Amino acid sequence: VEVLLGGDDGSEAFLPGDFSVASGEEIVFKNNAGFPHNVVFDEDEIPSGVDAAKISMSEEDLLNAPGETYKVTLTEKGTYKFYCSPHQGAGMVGKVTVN
Ligand SMILES: [Cu+2]
Repeated sequence: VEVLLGGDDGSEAFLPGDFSVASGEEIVFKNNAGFPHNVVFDEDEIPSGVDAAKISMSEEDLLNAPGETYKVTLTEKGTYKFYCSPHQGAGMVGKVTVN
C-alpha cells in the first residue's frame, strides 16, 4: 500500500489514514505536500514485542521534497498507531492493522 503524507492542498493527513495490510506487505509513505513530514510509530500503541526503533524514521530525517519515500514493512499482527512529528498536534496521525 502507498500512503500520501499530506493532501495536495497541504491538508495535514495521511491518505489513507486508517488501513489494513497483510503481514509482510510493504507500506510506501510518499511525501506529498505540506511538508516537512515523517513517520514515527508510537511504542505505546503497537503490538507487544515490536521495536518501534526498527520501523520509525530517524528523528532528524524529515521528508522535504515531493515524491520522497519512506518504505517500511510490518510483520507482527495487530494495530499500530503512527504519526508525523511536526504535525502530531494538528491531527496527522494514522492507524494500520496488520492481518
Ligand atoms: Cu506532517
